[PDB]
Amino acid sequence: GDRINTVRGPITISEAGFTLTHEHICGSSAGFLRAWPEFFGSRKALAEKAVRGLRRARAAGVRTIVDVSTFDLGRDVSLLAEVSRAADVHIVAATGLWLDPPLSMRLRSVEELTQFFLREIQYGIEDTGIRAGIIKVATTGKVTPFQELVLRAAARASLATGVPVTTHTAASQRGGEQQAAIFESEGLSPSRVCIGHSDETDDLSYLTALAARGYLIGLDHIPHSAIGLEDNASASAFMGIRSWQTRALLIKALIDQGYMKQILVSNDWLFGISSYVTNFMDVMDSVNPDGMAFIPLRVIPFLREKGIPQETLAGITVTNPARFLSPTLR
Amino acid sequence: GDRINTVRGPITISEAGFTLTHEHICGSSAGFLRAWPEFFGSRKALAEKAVRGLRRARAAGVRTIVDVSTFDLGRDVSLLAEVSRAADVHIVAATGLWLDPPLSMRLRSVEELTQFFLREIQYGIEDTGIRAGIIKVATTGKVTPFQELVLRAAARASLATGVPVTTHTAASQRGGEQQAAIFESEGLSPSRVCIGHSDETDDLSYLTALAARGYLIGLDHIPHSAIGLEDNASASAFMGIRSWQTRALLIKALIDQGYMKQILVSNDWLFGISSYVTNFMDVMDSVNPDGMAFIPLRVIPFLREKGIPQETLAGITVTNPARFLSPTL
Ligand SMILES: C[As](C)(=O)[O-]
Ligand SMILES: C[As](C)(=O)[O-]
Ligand SMILES: [Zn+2]
Ligand SMILES: [Zn+2]
Ligand SMILES: [Zn+2]
Ligand SMILES: [Zn+2]
Repeated sequence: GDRINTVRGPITISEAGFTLTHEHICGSSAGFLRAWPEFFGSRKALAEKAVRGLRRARAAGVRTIVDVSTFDLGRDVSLLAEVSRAADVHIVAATGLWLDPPLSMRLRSVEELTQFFLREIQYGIEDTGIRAGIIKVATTGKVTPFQELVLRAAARASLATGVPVTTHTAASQRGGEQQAAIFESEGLSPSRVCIGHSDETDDLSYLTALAARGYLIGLDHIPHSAIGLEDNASASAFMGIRSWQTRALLIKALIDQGYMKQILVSNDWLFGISSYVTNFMDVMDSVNPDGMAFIPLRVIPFLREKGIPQETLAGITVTNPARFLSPTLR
Repeated sequence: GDRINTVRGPITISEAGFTLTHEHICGSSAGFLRAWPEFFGSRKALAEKAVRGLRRARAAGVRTIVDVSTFDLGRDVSLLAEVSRAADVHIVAATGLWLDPPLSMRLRSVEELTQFFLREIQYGIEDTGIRAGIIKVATTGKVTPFQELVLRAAARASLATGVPVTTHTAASQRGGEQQAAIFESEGLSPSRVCIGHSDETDDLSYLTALAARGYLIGLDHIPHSAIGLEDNASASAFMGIRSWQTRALLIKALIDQGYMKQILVSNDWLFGISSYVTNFMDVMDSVNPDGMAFIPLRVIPFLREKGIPQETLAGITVTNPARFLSPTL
């Protein structure tokens, strides 16, 4: 229709504006923020940092972010709603499952997972009445049996509600190809789907092929370059040796192939992280001081210097997310 | 000290009475009860089932249960408080980690885990002000490197606060021997430690040796048995095919060996479970309609028929848990 669900309620599509389609307020685990807030210093501290971060993104032109933190990424929608009001930035919340599902999720059938996702979309998250506006899923190269169940549950929940699906992929392993095959076996329209972390490869033919089938290509790891850390056993597996300009030029390459309409760009940033090593957040902030403002402050100007016109950069950052997020059954 | 943290606040040891030492209101995962309460019908239905079940247990003489649900078993201490108050049964809450820690736990140092356990003990669980009176940990046969971190954190937390440590084990793999060695390397007295699920084995030499070192022995799976349900694979992989009377006779055994002061007895029951197959709660309730009342309604009289004196049984169900739960530094 004409309305997108956010943590503050429904908004009309024209209100979304410049939208970052793959972000996080906090990368954690289910129940963790509540049970151990001092891991982040304090809940208040984490919130205040996130509010400053969003206001900084807002002053760079960002109007909406999509928080693709799932249940098992320890999504706290109450936190999302708080920081959204204070920063005057729309936040779309996610259902789905990422890569750390607990036992109570891992043992569920595709039918039960479908019910969980649908409840979070149609009824609300926890007892908050806040509804998800996107379904997030994740696979590791060769899709596992449980992951296949997740993707099919996501497909079915999308098909009943018209909300889009967005994925975590290992692009180096061409992971989107198995994701796409599963989605298509369920009769899901590719234009409901973003294949994420896609800038983690130099294989353009892989990307272009997905695009040509109608998938959105999520180029969301541009500031995850991490230059110089090939000794750090934490910042050499996580992140690599590909410059942000190298990644960003994939955006240009896809535009030149005629697939500007299939491109989504983001940062995959956050303001706290507990799912990795202690103080990884300091590592990330040191390497990307712009945080969520990296896309509008660096990547957009870079693309302009490379001769990408304003109307195209507007289509990618405003029109493309809008079309993606608006619930549609085609 | 002679006071124990419960979910309704501190009680004196005298108040605990008949204490079921290894139980669960709900077996789940972190965040799960609050994200998907309809899995249990509703949160309300779950609380009311648990109030009914505890009330029957209270009728049968139980005054206190120990809920050894950790963070990663989806312990919702607000649920525990509600059902405790409504059934007027004491509940002691747990910190620690079970076998399903998430990345945010799995990636933590022993120093960090120590601080988390201390927080739930000294400050409170989440923002509730409810403090754990016990530390629950779990290993699987061979202790994993992360599981070793958890047990050392548990020991350090215990030595700082005096609260006891209860464990989950595979008695088939004599899991308690590995746990004990880790605990003792940290300087922890065995009198601060219960080795649980010890009734899954019939190896008395394993039990008595542990007992002789001063460890508490948790014979807590007594009502678990999938006899007549052998063609249901999920039932006999979770409950086994050993009679409850056989499990119970292990209690007599340790008494006869002179070890009554080391026995703790329980049902390891619960009123909802999401951390196993769907509708498994109905299979459990089918096997044991008595729920947490199985121990005082069936087991305790069974032991008296086999000639065990009343005072010894009272020492096991009252005195031993009191001594165990009392913060002893
Ligand atoms: C929260 As992530 C680093 O798996 O996109
Ligand atoms: C939570 As259990 C059934 O492993 O004691
Ligand atoms: Zn991801
Ligand atoms: Zn992400
Ligand atoms: Zn157990
Ligand atoms: Zn248990």
